[PDB]
Amino acid sequence: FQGHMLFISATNTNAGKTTCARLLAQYCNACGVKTILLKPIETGVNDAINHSSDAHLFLQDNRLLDRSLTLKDISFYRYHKVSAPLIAQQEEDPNAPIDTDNLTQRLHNFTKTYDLVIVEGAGGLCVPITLEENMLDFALKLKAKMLLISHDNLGLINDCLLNDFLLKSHQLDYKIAINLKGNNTAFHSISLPYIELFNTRSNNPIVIFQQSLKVLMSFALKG
Amino acid sequence: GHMLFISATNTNAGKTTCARLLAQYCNACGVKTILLKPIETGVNDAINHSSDAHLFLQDNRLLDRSLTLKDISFYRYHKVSAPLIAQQEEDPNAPIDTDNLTQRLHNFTKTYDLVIVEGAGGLCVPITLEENMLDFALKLKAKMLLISHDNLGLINDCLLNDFLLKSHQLDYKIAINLKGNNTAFHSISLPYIELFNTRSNNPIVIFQQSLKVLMSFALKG
Ligand SMILES: Nc1ncnc2c1ncn2[C@@H]1O[C@H](COP(=O)(O)OP(=O)(O)O)[C@@H](O)[C@H]1O
Ligand SMILES: Nc1ncnc2c1ncn2[C@@H]1O[C@H](COP(=O)(O)OP(=O)(O)O)[C@@H](O)[C@H]1O
Ligand SMILES: NCCCCCCCC(=O)O
Ligand SMILES: NCCCCCCCC(=O)O
Ligand SMILES: [Cl-]
Ligand SMILES: [Cl-]
Ligand SMILES: [Mg+2]
Ligand SMILES: [Mg+2]
Repeated sequence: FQGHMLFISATNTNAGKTTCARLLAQYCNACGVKTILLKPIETGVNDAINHSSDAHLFLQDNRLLDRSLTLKDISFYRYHKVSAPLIAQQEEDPNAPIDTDNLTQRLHNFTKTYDLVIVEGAGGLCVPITLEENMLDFALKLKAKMLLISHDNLGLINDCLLNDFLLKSHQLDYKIAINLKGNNTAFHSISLPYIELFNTRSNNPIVIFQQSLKVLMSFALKG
Repeated sequence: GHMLFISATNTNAGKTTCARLLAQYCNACGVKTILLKPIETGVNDAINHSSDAHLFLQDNRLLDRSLTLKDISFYRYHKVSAPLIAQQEEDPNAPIDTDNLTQRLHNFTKTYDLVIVEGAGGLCVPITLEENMLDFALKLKAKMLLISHDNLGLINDCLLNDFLLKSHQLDYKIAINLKGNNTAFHSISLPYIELFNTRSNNPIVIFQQSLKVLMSFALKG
C-alpha cells in the first residue's frame, strides 16, 4: 500500500486551513478512508500552557484511529513567536534550521500506514520556512497535491486569483476551495458571481469547500 | 507627464491614504500632481461625501478649483463589490470601457507633471469580462506602486503580488503602509523583508520612509 498526500494551504493565515482540514478528514474517515492529520510546522504556540494549537486539535482527531499517538509524532517544529517559521526558528532555535528533507521522510512515512495523509502548512504559500524555501517549495518537494483554502469575504477574488496565478505556474495538482461561513448571506451576491464566471472559463474551477467534500476526497485520492 | 498607478495587497490596505500623502509631498516639491479614482465601488454620492474620489477632489482643487467629481472619477457604483459585478447589476448596458478610461487618464498628463491613478481593491480585481486592474495598469503603460498592509500575513501577500508583477513587463515598487503605532512589525515581519531585500533587485520599501524615493521612481524615465 502507498497512500496519498494532501497539502493544505491558504490565501493567508486565519483562513480556515485547520477547520477545513478536520472537516475533510472527518468525512474521509467516515467513508472508510483512513486519514491522518499533520501540522509539521507550527508557530505562535506555547505547549506548556495551552493545548488548543492546530497540532492538538489534530492529535485528538487522529487518536480515534491510533490512540498511541502523541503531539511530537504529528508536529515537529514548534515555536512561541507569532510569525513566519523562518523568523521564529532564527530567534528561538538559531542552531537548528528547519530540515525539509527530514520533514519529507516523516510525512511520507505516514503514507505507508494511512490511505490519506493531510498536511497543514502555516499561513500562506509564500511563507518562508528556511533561507531557501517556502511553504509552496515544501509542498512541491513532498510531491503532494494541493488544497488551497480561501476566506469568504470581500477581497477573496483578488486573493484566489493571485494564488491561482502562482499555483498554475508550477508543476502540481491543486484545487482552490472557499471556506464559506454558513451565516454569510452577502457572499452569494458579492463574490460568487465572478467565481461562477471564472469557472466557466477555467479548467481548474474554484469550488465551495463545504459543498465539495465528496469531490475533494476524490481529488485527494486520484492518481 | 508621468503616470503612477496605485494598487494594493487588497482593499482597505491604504491606497487612498498613501496616494494622498505622496501627492501632498509631490505638490509641495513643485511637482504638479493630480489624483484620480477612475473606477470606484461601494459609494452613494447622494448621502456620503467621503469616497476616495471626494477626498481626491478636495486635494485636486488646491491646483484647479474648477474640478468636479465627474472629472476625476468615471465609473461609480453603490454595490460593495468588484467593479465588473457592480457594473453588470447596476448598469448592464454599459460595460466599463478601458480604452475610454485610458484616453481620459492620459489626457491629464498633458497638463500635470504627475498623474496618480488609484485602482480598486487589488491587482486581479476584475473590471470587465476580459480585463482586471493589472491589465488596465498595463494598458495605461503606467508605473505601478503596490501598497501593502503592515500586519501579520504581509509577507505572503507581498510575495504573491511580487510574483505576479515580476511576471509582467512593467516597473513596479511594493511599499508597506506602516502605521506609526505599529511596534510589532519591526520584530514580526521586518526581518524577512530585510532578508528578502538583500536577495532581490526590486526591494520592498516602507512607504512612510520613502516619499522622496517614490517621487523619483514615479518621475523616472
Ligand atoms: N465555517 C466556519 N464557521 C465558524 N468558524 C470558522 C469556520 N471556518 C473557520 N472558522 C474559524 O475561523 C478561525 C480560522 O482558524 P483556522 O481554522 O485555524 O484557519 P487557519 O488554519 O487558516 O489559520 C478559527 O477560529 C475557526 O474556528
Ligand atoms: N498609515 C496609516 N495610518 C493610520 N491610518 C491609516 C493609514 N493608512 C490608511 N489609514 C486608514 O485606514 C483606512 C484604509 O483605507 P484606504 O487608505 O482607502 O485603503 P484603500 O484605499 O486601499 O481601500 C482608512 O480609513 C484610512 O484613514
Ligand atoms: N469598496 C472597495 C471594493 C473594491 C473591490 C473588492 C475586491 C474584490 C475581491 O478581490 O474579492
Ligand atoms: N500562526 C500563524 C502565523 C504563521 C503565518 C505567518 C505568515 C507570515 C507572513 O506572511 O507575514
Ligand atoms: Cl471528528
Ligand atoms: Cl494636502
Ligand atoms: Mg491553522
Ligand atoms: Mg481606497
